[PDB]
Amino acid sequence: MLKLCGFAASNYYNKVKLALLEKNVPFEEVLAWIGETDTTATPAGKVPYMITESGSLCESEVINEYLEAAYPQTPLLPRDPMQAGKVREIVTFLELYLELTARELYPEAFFGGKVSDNVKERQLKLLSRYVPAFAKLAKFSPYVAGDTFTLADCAAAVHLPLVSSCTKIIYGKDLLADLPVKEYLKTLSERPSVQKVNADRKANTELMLSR
Amino acid sequence: MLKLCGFAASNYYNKVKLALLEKNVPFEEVLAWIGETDTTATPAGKVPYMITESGSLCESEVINEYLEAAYPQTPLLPRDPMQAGKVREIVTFLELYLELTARELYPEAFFGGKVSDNVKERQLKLLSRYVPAFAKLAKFSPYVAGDTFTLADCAAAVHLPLVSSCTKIIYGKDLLADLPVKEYLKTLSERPSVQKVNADRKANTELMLSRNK
Repeated sequence: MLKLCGFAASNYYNKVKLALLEKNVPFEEVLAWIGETDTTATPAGKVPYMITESGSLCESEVINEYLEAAYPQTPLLPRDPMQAGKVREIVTFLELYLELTARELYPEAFFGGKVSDNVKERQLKLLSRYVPAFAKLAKFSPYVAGDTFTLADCAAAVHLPLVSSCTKIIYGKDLLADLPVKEYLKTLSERPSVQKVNADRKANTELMLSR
Repeated sequence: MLKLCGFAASNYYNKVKLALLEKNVPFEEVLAWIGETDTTATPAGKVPYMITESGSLCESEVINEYLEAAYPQTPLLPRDPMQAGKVREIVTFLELYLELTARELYPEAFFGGKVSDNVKERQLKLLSRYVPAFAKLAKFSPYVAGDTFTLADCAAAVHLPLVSSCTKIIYGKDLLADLPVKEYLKTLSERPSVQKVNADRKANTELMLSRNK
């Protein structure tokens, strides 16, 4: 049985969890806090990581690509190369330009730290460019990349709420406000995978901050 | 035939170019400078981007995945999912943790700007953790992910030299010094693809820097 390692307070962990659940791949969840990870499976100590009989993988999108390839029964990518491209493009744009941009701010927004005004100013200029660019790509019809649920949704379902929260705190504005995110999440809310992931997330987040 | 858009001074452009060359896929290069891109194709103005009859794609790894699916004749990924995964893991680690980390220094290293001491310190602490982590994934036997040329080499071939140059300029030491990068580039040096890419890279860098923009 494949082991998904990390913690449900992690959005990238939840991205993989969503894929696993949607595809009906059996898996075991392993609680591995930062600093308590398997450095042979995850050499830079990042979560999530996956351990199987055949090996380990330590980057969430790499994992999800592996799942697509290893478990073809319920595909989460379109068959057509271009269409699959458009899904991947939405994921990448999302993670590289929205999530990672916002992530520079998380120490302050979420973990009681401080980030400089210079950093804040930098990230805002990026987000101001990147959000409208992402809106150009996203479909929300009703799913992020179109009329079906894909790997892009696995990513959007977990990243969008965090980018929103983060920006509201730092900038006093939800920089995703002009996107149909509330309606998107409502669409997702109905899904059992999403319900489990969100319930687990809240539980782990409480646990993590109790510590 | 597909258009590869951007400019050859770009490492991410060249990553795609190498894949195209290696796979014998025909393409046309379209010059598109930063600030002058086709934003219907590339909404955040990033290069490289690809335009085909069927549509457009604007991220390099997204493009290279597309080429593998659309042009399967000369594969740059193994068939085994786990093996294909190790290759992707190398690309991802390298880009997210080595390239993007060093990229924060490029303004000063390459473009005559200044980055703050705080930024230099930050990035150095990151690279000092991430380089040895990368070294654990990398095989260099003789290729980056193993004994065959893969998509990971298209990435490593372009990103590793830039990370070394950057760090030497900024820190007065090659932070990749403990990896066999010299030997790796020599391995790659013989490849016609790499030779064309490097030639064009240099020509375009000079042109780029000549511009009043």
